Amino acid sequence: MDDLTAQALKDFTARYCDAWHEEHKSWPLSEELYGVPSPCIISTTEDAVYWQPQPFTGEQNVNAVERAFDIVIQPTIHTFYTTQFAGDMHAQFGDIKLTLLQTWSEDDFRRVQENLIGHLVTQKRLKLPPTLFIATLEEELEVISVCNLSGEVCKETLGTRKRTHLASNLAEFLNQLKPLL
Repeated sequence: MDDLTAQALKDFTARYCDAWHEEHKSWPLSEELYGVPSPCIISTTEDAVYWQPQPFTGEQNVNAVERAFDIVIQPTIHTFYTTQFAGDMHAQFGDIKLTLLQTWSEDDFRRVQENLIGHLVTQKRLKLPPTLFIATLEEELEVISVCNLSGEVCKETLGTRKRTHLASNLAEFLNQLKPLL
């Protein structure tokens, strides 16, 4: 019972927190998550919350997405969003700067799946290769996702057929990520 993908995520999360400790002598501090409840919240300032990863509670799968949409979602994506509760984390893959998305709480988990569903419906409408996003970029319509056909991590432009290979699988991608402060 060793999910190496969940472990790759925990390892990166651990490196992220270490970077925050080394550079700011603290846990991650997020102004963006201020106002949204979560088990991860340690303490709050006038406009931000300090947070730490926490155990994930609830069903550990995104079957709500498979229920709402005719699709068999890669196991690694089920794992990616249900391994822990955590805030978003900034990272770098090679020269690519990104924000790794996560599940903040049970309520946010419902939102996460709603967004994944809207996303798949859009791709079906345009007959585009189905993907499940895991990170955002600065380019407005550019995201990093797990290409559902093979499980590879790809960089895509929403609304287009364009995909570019980044990693063989989610675990590989996560093990290559460097924290970004």
